[PDB]
Amino acid sequence: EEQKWKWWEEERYPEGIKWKFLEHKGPVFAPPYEPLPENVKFYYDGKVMKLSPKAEEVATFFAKMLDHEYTTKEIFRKNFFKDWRKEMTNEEKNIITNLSKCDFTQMSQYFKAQTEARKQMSKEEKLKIKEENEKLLKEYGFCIMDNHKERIANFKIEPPGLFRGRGNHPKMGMLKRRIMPEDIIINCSKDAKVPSPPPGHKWKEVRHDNKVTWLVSWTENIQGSIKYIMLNPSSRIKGEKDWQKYETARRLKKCVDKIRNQYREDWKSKEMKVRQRAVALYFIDKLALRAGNEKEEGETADTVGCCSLRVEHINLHPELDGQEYVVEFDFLGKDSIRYYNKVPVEKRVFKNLQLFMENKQPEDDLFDRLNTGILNKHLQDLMEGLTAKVFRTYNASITLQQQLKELTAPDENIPAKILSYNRANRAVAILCNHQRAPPKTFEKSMMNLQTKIDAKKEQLADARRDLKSAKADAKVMKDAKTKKVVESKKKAVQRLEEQLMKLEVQATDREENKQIALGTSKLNYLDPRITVAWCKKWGVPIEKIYNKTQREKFAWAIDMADEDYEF
DNA sequence: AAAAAGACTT
DNA sequence: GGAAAAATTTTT
DNA sequence: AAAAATTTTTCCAAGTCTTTTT
Ligand SMILES: O=C(O)CCCn1c2c(c3ccccc3c1=O)C(=O)c1ccccc1-2
Repeated sequence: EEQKWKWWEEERYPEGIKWKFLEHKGPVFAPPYEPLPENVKFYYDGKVMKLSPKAEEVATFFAKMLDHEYTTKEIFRKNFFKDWRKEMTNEEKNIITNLSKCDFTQMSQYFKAQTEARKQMSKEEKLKIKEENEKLLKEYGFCIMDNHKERIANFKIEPPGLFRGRGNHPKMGMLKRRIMPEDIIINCSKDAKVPSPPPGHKWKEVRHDNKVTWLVSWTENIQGSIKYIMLNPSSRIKGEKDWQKYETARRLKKCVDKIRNQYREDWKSKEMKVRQRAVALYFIDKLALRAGNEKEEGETADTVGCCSLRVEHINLHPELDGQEYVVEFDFLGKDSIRYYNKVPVEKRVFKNLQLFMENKQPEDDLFDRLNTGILNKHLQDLMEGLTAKVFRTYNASITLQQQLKELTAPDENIPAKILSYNRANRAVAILCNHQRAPPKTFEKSMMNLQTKIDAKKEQLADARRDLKSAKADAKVMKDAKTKKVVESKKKAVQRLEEQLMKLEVQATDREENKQIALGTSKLNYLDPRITVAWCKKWGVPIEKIYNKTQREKFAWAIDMADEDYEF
């Protein structure tokens, strides 16, 4: 039965407390390892051998990745092998001395032949598995938190595999290791039925911590960090925190000018420490850069943010581009994605970066005397709850709002307005540096979308031919009588006019999303109310922008704030 | 403090 | 999330 | 149909800021 809870109209919980009641059926473990059949052989130095279950499982993972470029890299093969030997018996360790003499060319083909027979199942054996995954979602994918049933995001644990990560990770190849129930920590209420552990096992511990959001927790062997199973974005716990993110971003708008004037005068300060902080805060505001946390050497790939930049990442140019005082940025950020931008800065910012790069080696930190802790404690003394991450949400949302007013033409149709919406949502991705939407299939599919626009251009032309025939026959065979034909064929041209201005609009839309990714900005940086306030203003239906799960996530926006909403 | 953990976003 | 995969749905 | 374009699942990490230990 259709209910629909409006958690936004309820009262908030006092400091710390996230809930009072919590019950779940625990996580879902990856199905146990099924050993390779008799005809699938593994060869070492040409000779045949059958590996034990723990060592064969680690071999399968490598065999499945074998098509890739990374399996030829030295760090990958060093790491993989250290973790492979660990999972071997004493007999195998003595025979298998190197990865190079190991032949996986028969295991890499079985998993490619097992994929063919997986995508070519019968209608009864495919609908049997579709009902097996559906009963899991029904029994494990939901939980009860405070009088209401909310959906879980990651209810299943990730199966073991080989670590890869992004970029030139120093730990690529290491075994991700299987998570057993003895590594799992269950969080729930005292008065709630504690989930029964999978037969033959026991949990690590059951705790009742109402100060936290998570239902299940464990530790990953790669980094050593703690992984969690929290609720999907449609919930109160996640949605309330999402609303408070944009509310803190609204309170920044009201103090942004005072903050901009204070750091502009701070470039002229007597302390070198206060200069760096202001120049850092300038790049966080102008270029929308990440704070830049300090990460341990060898634990993750060499990536930087703002406070972590080095003298090798910036190149100063007094001339270049026709413009003066240009700072050429060239570095790798989060997820190892290249940030390259030649941007003109102000008089005092340039002569400051020259003082920061002075008599320093290329691997030294540009912003010494500065880390993320100093910058954030400074911002907290400027406004309550302010952090460098807010400047990203602010510069995103205020840009969406003003670009929605600048790019929307009132006299246009609804499909043409979505093109104007996507142009505004493009400007936010050309700020936060979000890139690439499948450019490999986008070469053939675009040229085959163009041949379907020309196929409807002929129908409009054949309609304009039939209306010109009616305008010429309304004269020789009189009006009123035989003029009703000029009426119905004038509405046929109109039905075909906006049908073409839909197809040609979806073409310009797809061609402009080449090296742009609308996703991360659409779901994490932009205030949904700005969009709902635009949809209710121009009569553009909400489903023609947000899909089911986005509408489900942003239900707090669709109900609250009308057309008169200003960020 | 200030590393290390932990708890969330992205 | 972004990309590859699988699941649908719409073209030929 | 049977292919092909779409849409929807599915695979898998890494930042930020806070809070505890040392
Ligand atoms: O599918 C799920 O139920 C897990 C969602 C978690 N989740 C994950 C990633 C992510 C990336 C960007 C925004 C949100 C998420 C997110 O919300 C990501 O890059 C990743 C790698 C490995 C495991 C999980 C994630």
